[PDB]
Amino acid sequence: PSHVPFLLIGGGTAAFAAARSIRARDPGARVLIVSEDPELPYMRPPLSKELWFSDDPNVTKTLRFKQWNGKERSIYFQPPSFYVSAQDLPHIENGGVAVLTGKKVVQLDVRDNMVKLNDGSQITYEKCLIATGGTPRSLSAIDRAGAEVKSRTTLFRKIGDFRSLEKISREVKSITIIGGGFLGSELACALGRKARALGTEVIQLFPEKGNMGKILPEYLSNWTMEKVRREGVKVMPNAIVQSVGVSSGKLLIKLKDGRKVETDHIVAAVGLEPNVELAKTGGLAIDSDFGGFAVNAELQAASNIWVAGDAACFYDIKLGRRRVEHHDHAVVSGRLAGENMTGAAKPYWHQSMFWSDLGPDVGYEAIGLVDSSLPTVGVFAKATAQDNPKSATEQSGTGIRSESETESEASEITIPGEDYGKGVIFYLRDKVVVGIVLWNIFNRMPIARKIIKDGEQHEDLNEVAKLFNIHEDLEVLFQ
Ligand SMILES: Cc1cc2nc3c(=O)[nH]c(=O)nc-3n(C[C@H](O)[C@H](O)[C@H](O)COP(=O)(O)OP(=O)(O)OC[C@H]3O[C@@H](n4cnc5c(N)ncnc54)[C@H](O)[C@@H]3O)c2cc1C
Repeated sequence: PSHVPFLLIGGGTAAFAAARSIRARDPGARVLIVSEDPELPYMRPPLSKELWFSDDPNVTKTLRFKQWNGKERSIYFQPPSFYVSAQDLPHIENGGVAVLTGKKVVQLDVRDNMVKLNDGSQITYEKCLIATGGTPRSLSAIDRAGAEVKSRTTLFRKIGDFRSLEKISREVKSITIIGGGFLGSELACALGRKARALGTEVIQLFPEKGNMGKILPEYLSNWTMEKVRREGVKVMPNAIVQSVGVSSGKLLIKLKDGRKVETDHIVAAVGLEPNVELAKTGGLAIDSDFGGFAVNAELQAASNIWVAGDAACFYDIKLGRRRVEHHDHAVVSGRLAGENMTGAAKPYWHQSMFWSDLGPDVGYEAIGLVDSSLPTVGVFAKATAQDNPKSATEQSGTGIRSESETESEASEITIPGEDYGKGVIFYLRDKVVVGIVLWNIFNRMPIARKIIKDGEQHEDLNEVAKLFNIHEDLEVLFQ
């Protein structure tokens, strides 16, 4: 196509949400998604979670996973039949959504409302969304290593990485994960379970004192490290990689403190950089504090260019300028971007949530500014039988926790197995709650949103914690 009315760059979560938002507000709209990957839009969270807890050899082909409750779901947002071909898109009655797979936008000419693809073709647009997501960080130690080291290092991001790494876990004796964050720890538990059944080894190493140690308070970071160790994973905290080489066919990791780790394959999960390469020819601002395209309240980066998802550095209604790596944010900001591309002129006021499941038994949710260097008030309780991701998925029918929590924010609230197993952690700044972590507490994110939006100087967080830990039959009106 040489001209399209709506052009979405990137075919991930934010792009799909915007495409559907445009079609709802502008029925008959013609929307083209350009996607460098071969697959139609799909969600990422199952790649590190339910797709590993199957023992079904066919999921690498069907990309249908069993949710924790046993209900199957496609990783794809919509089947192919939902889309029209790019060739038909200009002509077909009542418009549609087409995806040009296997094509990368390599240049964006803001001034001329035009993109250029890797195959040399050019497309002009009336409205454009940048939904390019991010690019995984590597380690300099792996960068300096040889081609073989790099060929045996997985930056875990996409379906292709699930497929290749799942095969490796069936075939090798030792896999090492570098990175202690949520994704690394999800993979550690996933691989850990596979290795326990096979008799093989999984190592996880990171520089913090314990898993998710930059986010969780020390008590709960250490508990998480022991949970991962009970899955059979050798967890090595306080580990700084100095070099990686090959010796006798195996990868040899040398840590700064002198320890060595011999392993067969490496998975690095040490974060990402927003993909801002299309800023290179001008017209688009970038953020240096956090990364990403700087956008205004309506998610605009230029007169007819919007940005959504991981690539956007947006103005958080509570926290100011920030970027997130949240499925929830990609969905909500993508939808809003699509609305503003059809003239809604609405600000992005959503408080994005995050969640991580380490398995059916352990999950976390996070909202706002969740930094372990802030003072935290943790209020903990014994877990009941329903305080785990599997029960939450059984109650709601989805494992996509932003869907079971919903995007909404509570408006009014009415109040009519050997130690701690859940709790709420309040992150304080200026005597105010600026972030919350929920540990095995589900269906209360709307309440966490309300507490953070109120921003009052709370005494008796002992009492507020009861809204998360204790009260069951709360009657709440959501918005
Ligand atoms: C393994 C994994 C597990 C996750 N688990 C969770 C979880 O449990 N909870 C949670 O809240 N979040 C989770 N996340 C984060 C969440 O998936 C992301 O926030 C979400 O994918 C962001 O969507 P996006 O559309 O902004 O970016 P993406 O979904 O990455 O989409 C970007 C797409 O655009 C393509 N692209 C980039 N540049 C170009 C270009 N120039 N031309 C064409 N195409 C281009 C990319 O190849 C990619 O397909 C997880 C992420 C990963 C990788």
